[PDB]
Amino acid sequence: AEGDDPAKAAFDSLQASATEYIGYAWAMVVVIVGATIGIKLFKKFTSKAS
Repeated sequence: AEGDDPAKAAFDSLQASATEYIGYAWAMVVVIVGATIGIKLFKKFTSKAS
């Protein structure tokens, strides 16, 4: 029950990492995930869960 596609979630994914305009993860994906997963795994617990 969603006017914006039944799976807007994949829309952002399948479109993100695709090929044409590759949504916009082809690069920015590793850029931010670098910062998110960066300060994340790092300040998450001194490593993974310590």
